Amino acid sequence: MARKFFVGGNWKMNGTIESIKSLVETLNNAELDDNTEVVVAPPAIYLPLVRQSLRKDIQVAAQNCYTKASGAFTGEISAEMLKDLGIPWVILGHSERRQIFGESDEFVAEKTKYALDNGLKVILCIGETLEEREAGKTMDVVTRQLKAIADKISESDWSKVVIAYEPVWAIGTGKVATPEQAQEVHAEIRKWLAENVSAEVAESTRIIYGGSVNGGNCKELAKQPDIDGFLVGGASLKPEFVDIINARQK
Amino acid sequence: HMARKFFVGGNWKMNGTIESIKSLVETLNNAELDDNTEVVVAPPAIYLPLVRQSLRKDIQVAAQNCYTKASGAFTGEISAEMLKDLGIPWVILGHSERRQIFGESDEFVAEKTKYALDNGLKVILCIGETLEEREAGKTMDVVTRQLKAIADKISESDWSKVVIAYEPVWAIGTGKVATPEQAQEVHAEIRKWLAENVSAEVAESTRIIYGGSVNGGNCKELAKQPDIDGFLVGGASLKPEFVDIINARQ
Repeated sequence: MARKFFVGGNWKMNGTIESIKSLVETLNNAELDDNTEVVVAPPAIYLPLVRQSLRKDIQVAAQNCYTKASGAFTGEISAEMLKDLGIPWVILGHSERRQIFGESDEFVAEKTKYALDNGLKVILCIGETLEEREAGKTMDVVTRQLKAIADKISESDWSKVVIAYEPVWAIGTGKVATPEQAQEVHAEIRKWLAENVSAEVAESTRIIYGGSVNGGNCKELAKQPDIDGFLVGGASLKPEFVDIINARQK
Repeated sequence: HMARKFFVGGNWKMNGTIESIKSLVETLNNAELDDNTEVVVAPPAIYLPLVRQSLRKDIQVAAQNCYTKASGAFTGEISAEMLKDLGIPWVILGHSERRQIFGESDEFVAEKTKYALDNGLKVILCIGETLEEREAGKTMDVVTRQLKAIADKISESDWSKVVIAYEPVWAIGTGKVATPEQAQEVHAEIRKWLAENVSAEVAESTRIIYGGSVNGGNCKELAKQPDIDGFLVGGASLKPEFVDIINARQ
């Protein structure tokens, strides 16, 4: 419904000045679908290098931020620092921070509200484990994760949010969700947004899919009506990222 | 202090913008600093390139944290190879805020420490007890257990690239600095532990620095104690008096 196709690339903990320059040069020479909104997320120490050298139509995302303006939080980055460097986006609630670093639903919610209130746009990650899906709890998990943010941010705040549904069993495993599998979750998420936030927020909020998206499976995924794009991990380090940006082309 | 070079680190924590950092750096670049003092400053990761390129080269730069692996799917983490790739020779590990807020275990800090040392970094390793552990007579048990976790993993020659920062948690940011006698008593216990558990040579040559409400008004009396080899400075490292602390022995 007029939702602009969105492809994010999460580089995670990967890259050197040399390999990043090469990845940036590949993107700077690429032929990109004019209708795709593209964001890439480098490790924090390379945000200046990428932001200074990357084509300006591709915006830069941080991979995390904290909940406060400044203070005694060794090793944390604040939203104000991102704004200071010209970084407009931040990924929050990624599965690796929820599991490895124990980030709670409320912690992600606090981060999301702080980011939005201070000038950033948010890629908000949600997703169930294999055990939660096997237990029949997929929707219970992803709606509880979303509900923590919905209770904290205004209806207007959602215009600056992209939702990333990334089932944990699909992340890095090579087990991509099937188009039907992804479609049925995004439809249920959008339905949840209609009853709990508003019908307009449901209609305009991009819900992107992440988890083993690559050049060979992205075209079929992109045809599903409630899938508005991708959050791409392993493939965002490779030239194939360009084909995923161009997944709505024939 | 047994030919141990005096060492002053500034941990900027989650503070700074390009503008405030330029001013901070200009104050240091113009300052008269004791040549007998080793000086290290730790900006947030997003400003490591800005600081590393504009700061006088007799002051070294540190990251405030790093992860345990060379690369991989660890959204929001920085590796030791990225620090080496950026020319950042130090890293602070085990800081209380990471232990308490972010839940870093003794073993996790130890894994980071060994990985960082193995890949060419030098480590400021933070240890220290809370108010409540001290109220139960556990100061020595706590700080030696935090230390033993690193000792169990690193070799004797690795200690030449380690500085120990004793920062009692009740003194961090609270304005309740350790008295010279309180701090000296713990530092002597730490050096004793090193002599009994590693080697006499490691005990004699390892800098044990003190952190916790150090400022220009209390650094000189603290620096007179025989087993205090310098300071890890928090809030005052953002201020001109950081120079006074660098010159605490002159």
